[PDB]
Amino acid sequence: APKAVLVGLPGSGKSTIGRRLAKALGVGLLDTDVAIEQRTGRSIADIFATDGEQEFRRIEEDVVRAALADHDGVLSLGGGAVTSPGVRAALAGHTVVYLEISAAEGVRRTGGNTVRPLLAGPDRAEKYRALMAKRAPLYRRVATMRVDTNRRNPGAVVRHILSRLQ
Ligand SMILES: Nc1ncnc2c1ncn2[C@@H]1O[C@H](COP(=O)(O)OP(=O)(O)O)[C@@H](O)[C@H]1O
Ligand SMILES: O=C(O)C1=C[C@@H](O)[C@@H](O)[C@H](O)C1
Ligand SMILES: [Cl-]
Ligand SMILES: [Cl-]
Ligand SMILES: [Cl-]
Ligand SMILES: [Cl-]
Repeated sequence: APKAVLVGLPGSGKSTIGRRLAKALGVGLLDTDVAIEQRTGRSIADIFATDGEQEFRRIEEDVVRAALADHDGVLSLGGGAVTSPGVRAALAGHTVVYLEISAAEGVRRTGGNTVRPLLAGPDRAEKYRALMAKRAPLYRRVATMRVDTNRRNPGAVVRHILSRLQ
């Protein structure tokens, strides 16, 4: 089982906190977005473009179940993995860290970024708020620990998690 599984919205810091947390614990980071691109040979945007979200979600659930069984380090899930009921069921029993972020800050963290299909293009603040309203209940449901990241720098987030683990 991973030492920690990180969930939350795009820009909440999964990739960032995951890397820093894994370094701290001296384990590997498995980022499921990365794992998907290495598996398929394709970019996430290109899977979404040609195959669509539903196919991305099926591939993502396969990857996630396997990593939950086989990975003993830190595991960072894609931001929308919790929208899959099978991912949510696979997460039961696991140490799941919900990185919380306000929409205003989340928007600003993701602002330069053009590699997220569900956020790209215009009207980003609206789209982000809509994602947060849909998913917040789902993150809260799978989480065993919640960490507010709005006013915390990444090293402080890591230390907060470290102190609450194990
Ligand atoms: N606690 C934080 N304080 C400041 N910036 C952060 C924090 N967490 C993440 N970031 C920044 O936000 C951006 C998105 O982080 P990322 O780790 O890729 O989020 P996710 O994987 O949840 O999409 C990155 O530039 C990262 O440096
Ligand atoms: O919010 C989402 O559904 C996504 C977030 C990213 O982590 C990637 O998994 C992908 O762009 C989908
Ligand atoms: Cl399984
Ligand atoms: Cl590991
Ligand atoms: Cl299950
Ligand atoms: Cl984007």
